[PDB]
Amino acid sequence: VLAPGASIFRCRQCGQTISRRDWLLPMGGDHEHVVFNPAGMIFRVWCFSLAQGLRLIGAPSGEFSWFKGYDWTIALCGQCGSHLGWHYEGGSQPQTFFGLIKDRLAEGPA
Ligand SMILES: O=C1CC[C@H](N2C(=O)c3ccccc3C2=O)C(=O)N1
Ligand SMILES: N[C@@H](CC(=O)O)C(=O)O
Ligand SMILES: [Zn+2]
Repeated sequence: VLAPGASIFRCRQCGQTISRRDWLLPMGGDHEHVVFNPAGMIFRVWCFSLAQGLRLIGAPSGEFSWFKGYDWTIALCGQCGSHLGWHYEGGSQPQTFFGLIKDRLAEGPA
């Protein structure tokens, strides 16, 4: 389409470019996964094949992973440090992907 407005995802706090709607990834048949951590926090996680602009912190862990076969690392906004989600690795088809917290991103034109 011409002049799309639902094209890219930026960090909600600072505007860093993070991902693209084209890169949404339907893990287990859905790009959206509603999940909770051990602290009881609920996240609406959108899975993306690719992302940029993040800083991945520490070494991977399999503990409490929401995605069978994958280990996670915390993904912060590389610009402002906002916690945007997790990077997943060590699994199969795909080996890696990103799970980003939908309400911590702003969607907009390319
Ligand atoms: O797949 C994941 C990513 C990490 C996530 N997670 C959290 O968000 C968290 C907060 C506090 C203590 C421990 C955890 C943890 O494993 C979680 O529970 N599963
Ligand atoms: N979508 C932008 C690229 C960006 O802002 O990251 C452009 O077409 O110039
Ligand atoms: Zn940011």
